[PDB]
Amino acid sequence: SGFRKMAFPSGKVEGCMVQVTCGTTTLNGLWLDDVVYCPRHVICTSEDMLNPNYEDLLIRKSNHNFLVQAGNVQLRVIGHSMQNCVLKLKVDTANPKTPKYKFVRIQPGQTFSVLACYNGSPSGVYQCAMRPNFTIKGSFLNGSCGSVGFNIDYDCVSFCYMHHMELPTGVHAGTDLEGNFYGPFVDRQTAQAAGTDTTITVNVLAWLYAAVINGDRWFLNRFTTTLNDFNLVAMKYNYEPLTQDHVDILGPLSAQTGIAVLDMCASLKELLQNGMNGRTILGSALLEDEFTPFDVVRQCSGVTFQ
Amino acid sequence: SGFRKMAFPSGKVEGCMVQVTCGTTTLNGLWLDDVVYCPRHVICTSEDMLNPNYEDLLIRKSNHNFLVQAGNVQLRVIGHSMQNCVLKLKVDTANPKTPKYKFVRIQPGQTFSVLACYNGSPSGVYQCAMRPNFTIKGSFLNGSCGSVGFNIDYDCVSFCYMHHMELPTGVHAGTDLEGNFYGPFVDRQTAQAAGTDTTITVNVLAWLYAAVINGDRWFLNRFTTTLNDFNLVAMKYNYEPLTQDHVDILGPLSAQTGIAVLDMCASLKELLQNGMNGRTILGSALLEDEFTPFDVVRQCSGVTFQ
Ligand SMILES: *[C@@H](CC(=O)OCC)[C@H](C[C@@H]1CCNC1=O)NC(=O)[C@H](CC(C)C)NC(=O)[C@@H](NC(=O)OCc1ccccc1)[C@@H](C)OC(C)(C)C
Ligand SMILES: *[C@@H](CC(=O)OCC)[C@H](C[C@@H]1CCNC1=O)NC(=O)[C@H](CC(C)C)NC(=O)[C@@H](NC(=O)OCc1ccccc1)[C@@H](C)OC(C)(C)C
Repeated sequence: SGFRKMAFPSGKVEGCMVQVTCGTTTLNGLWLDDVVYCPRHVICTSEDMLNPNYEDLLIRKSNHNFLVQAGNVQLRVIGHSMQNCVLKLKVDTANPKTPKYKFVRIQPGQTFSVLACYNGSPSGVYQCAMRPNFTIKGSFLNGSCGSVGFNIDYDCVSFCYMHHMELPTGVHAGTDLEGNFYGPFVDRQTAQAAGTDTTITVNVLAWLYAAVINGDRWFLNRFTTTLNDFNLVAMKYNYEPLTQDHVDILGPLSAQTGIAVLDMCASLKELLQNGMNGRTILGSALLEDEFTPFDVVRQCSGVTFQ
Repeated sequence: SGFRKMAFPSGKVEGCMVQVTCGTTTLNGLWLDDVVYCPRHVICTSEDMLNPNYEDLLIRKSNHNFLVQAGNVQLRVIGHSMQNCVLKLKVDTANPKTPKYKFVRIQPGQTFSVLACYNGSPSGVYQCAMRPNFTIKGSFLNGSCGSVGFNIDYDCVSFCYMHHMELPTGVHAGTDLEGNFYGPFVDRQTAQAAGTDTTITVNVLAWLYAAVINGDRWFLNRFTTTLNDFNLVAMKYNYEPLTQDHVDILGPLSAQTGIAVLDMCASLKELLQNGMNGRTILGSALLEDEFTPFDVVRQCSGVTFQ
């Protein structure tokens, strides 16, 4: 039993991290087969921060203007190209520890593991969700750009995030591994701001089911609700609407606990209208929304503590 | 910026996990050089759960009664010995991915990363503290025994925990890597219970400093306190006493923020007496006590958001 914010084991990704240097700028790259992926702002200077023209900056570079370092060996760049906001460096050496991998672009509300890296060296791993406003509440300092987010499925690593920037509220923004930003952000230091965020309703519900599976029932009640009436309450507390698709996704958790999805919605409505009254749920004093239904099934026992 | 429960990268430990089988019982082992470490209760039967005599059970075994599996290769046991509550299996093959490592026994209030494993296969990583009552609030199911907890320092892995058992309240108990239990627990299914726990005061204070470093000051106040008067309040809220050693450990965080340790103690006292009043600190609605001062320094920027 127990329930923890659980990252995937990071070893398959640690073997892919390198250091990329252009000019005097250094950040992290992702080395897969004979290509190194990294944020294109590594070709910026201190002056090209406000409105850089990256196509113009890039045509001014040669292959030998880039330095790639894997551990304590240098990799020679033998070709380069820009793809959206990522740079791809073709290197003379295929990464021997390349895992089975995919590039995936995730939907808001999906979670992933982040391997924070500095100077090509992994420093930590934590679990993140893509917020509805397409930011992540990460932990990133200078030098962290090029750190990647990923999920792991049967030894296949699905890379879904590369880190590019921090917003004024302290949340983080970046791209898929093809260099497309999540959300409306761009990789320049012009005024940008995270939109208003909302709570990921389907994940709160999954997490309440986790709490039931682990033996805690105190927040349940005898009431039910309709999908429409729930969403009227959801809107009022800045929760995302719950769709029939979300209802169907919660199916297995409903079945293992015997609690119908809309019965758990009436529990959540009561928690929203009344608070927790000094109580905790799975050790938390607020409603957690960064566990997907898949995260709950992955970590919880398949037999509920009846 | 940001602040997350951050585990160490787990790759160096993933390379050491194997599956150990004796009879029909299977659990996880730690493969370092030519020795596999695993909990001795792998030699138990369904009948030898209440009061097993492990010396008696073990003399009845041969080397060929143990099966060690690393990935999809079998390792042959060429020798065995019991050390406290761990079994050591000498194997014919030295682990080629053995990292630089140490065995360390940690004090209560220290944190570590846990690589949860099932059948020798890593499944997740999360961050734990050794509670003052020598339990950890982990996430462990059947099959998880032999999973290990560790810290990483300059590519040296310090193993500090091996998982053995769950207590009725859902918290977890285990040993150092020499097989000595943390706390008064024993590896048999006789009635045992976690003692009353207390909050790790020095860690709460470190975490308040993290919040200051990341730009949040709302909970500070103009007051100070003496060490003695703080601890009188600490006792009242089931917090551990703060020692002069704890004061000195918080030194660097005090210096980076300009907030004297005893001034932050007067802030904590106010938070304890008044609550948060609907506010959060680093996104949390309760006072977090599973970040050591060292954890804060490791993750936070060295320059405070003034
Ligand atoms: C990765 C590379 C790096 O370290 O470069 C250092 C010079 C960083 C990761 C950041 C740094 C701190 N935490 C992080 O996650 N990314 C960057 O430095 C970004 C480079 C841009 C060219 C994309 N810049 C920022 O992250 C920047 N944000 C930003 O400018 O947003 C646009 C903006 C919003 C409001 C007002 C003006 C501009 C950060 C560094 O600036 C602050 C003030 C928002 C923190
Ligand atoms: C690891 C090996 C395993 O899976 O064996 C399965 C048969 C597990 C890890 C546990 C299982 C669930 N979550 C975990 O972390 N360890 C064990 O099964 C332990 C083997 C003993 C021989 C040490 N047993 C327990 O963990 C057991 N606790 C226990 O008996 O504590 C003593 C006790 C306390 C009060 C009353 C009676 C006995 C668990 C499985 O039992 C419960 C009821 C406390 C959950």
